[PDB]
Amino acid sequence: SRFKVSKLMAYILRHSPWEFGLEPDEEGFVSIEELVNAVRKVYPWVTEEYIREIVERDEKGRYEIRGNKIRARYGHSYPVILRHEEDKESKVLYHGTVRRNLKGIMREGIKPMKRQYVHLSINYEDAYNTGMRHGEDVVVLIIDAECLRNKGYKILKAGKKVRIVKHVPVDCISGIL
Ligand SMILES: [Cl-]
Ligand SMILES: [Cl-]
Repeated sequence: SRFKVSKLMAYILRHSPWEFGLEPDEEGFVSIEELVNAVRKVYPWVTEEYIREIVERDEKGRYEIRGNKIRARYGHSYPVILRHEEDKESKVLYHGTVRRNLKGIMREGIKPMKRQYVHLSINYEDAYNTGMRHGEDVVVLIIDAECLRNKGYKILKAGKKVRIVKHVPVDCISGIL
């Protein structure tokens, strides 16, 4: 199914490409042809056309293809530089987290998890679902995006609904829930 195959591509492209004989470039890209061969190690009926279709109809925009290269657009557990086009338009963004993080955040702003990017959402609902990954007691931080831009931070369009930024100073957090 597209769900199973996409789950496997997400794992390969974000977390364990070398286990499959793939070597991503600095931007997280691998050969889509080698990705097909890798995926076929698990799902032998997968075609390059199928993976291109998964990318095209992925509801979150998780993936990006350029010529023969394919990457996950965000969520990597290894070093990548992501030169996504800038979100210049959003005025308020959202960050899902858990209540016990508030103390730390109120001290030092939102810092990345070594990832070098903080994940924000354009929608409260998706920020909430994202925060639910780290526990049940979820709070959603309202983020002033103009405040971020004024301080010099560039907000990038990582996915259809995901936005990434280097850091969120306390000053730019305007509300909770
Ligand atoms: Cl393997
Ligand atoms: Cl990321």
